[PDB]
Amino acid sequence: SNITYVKGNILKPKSYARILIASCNCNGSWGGGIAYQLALRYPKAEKDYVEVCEKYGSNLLGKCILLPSYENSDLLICCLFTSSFGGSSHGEKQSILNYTKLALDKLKTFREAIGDYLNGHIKYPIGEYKLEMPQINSGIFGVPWKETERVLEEFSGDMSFTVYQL
Ligand SMILES: Nc1ncnc2c1ncn2[C@@H]1O[C@H](COP(=O)(O)OP(=O)(O)OC[C@H]2O[C@@H](O)[C@H](O)[C@@H]2O)[C@@H](O)[C@H]1O
Repeated sequence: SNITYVKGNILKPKSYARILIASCNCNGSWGGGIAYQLALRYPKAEKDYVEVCEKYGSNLLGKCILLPSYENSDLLICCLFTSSFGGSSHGEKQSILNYTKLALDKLKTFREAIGDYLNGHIKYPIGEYKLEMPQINSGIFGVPWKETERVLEEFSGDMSFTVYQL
């Protein structure tokens, strides 16, 4: 309903401004999967993510932070902090799903009005960015996509997402 599915790689450039939403661990490790791709392409955004993880660590769970990509003023990154650790040590499915909802709720709040690193780098009003994501939680975090999709659909009327499927 509020989700629009598209086929392809989310990192292929888009002419419109957007926020790339990615589910993250709190341990400062963009180590694998799509996070690693973000670390290679946007290393200054990675440095911000590591800095926040080092300052607050696992107390970030259920929050999100918005980061400039730095390389493209039409691209921001939204980290959803949904697991203390990445890889095999990631959290249990229900924990990740609850943190995914709470973090998406901070994003919705911020768009209606998390943004410390956007100072001086935000090109447009934060509401003008389209919300896009891969199938978050369904790779390294092991959560069936249908269960995340329901979480997304709870924000019907408040937020719309474009979800990329390879
Ligand atoms: N450019 C890409 N474009 C579109 N979809 C992609 C892309 N890369 C991966 N995907 C899809 O998105 C799914 C989720 O990617 P993951 O990186 O495995 O993310 P997630 O399941 O949310 O686990 C997050 C964990 O892994 C790291 O990304 C992060 O550090 C965190 O610890 C993958 O299974 C994959 O199918």
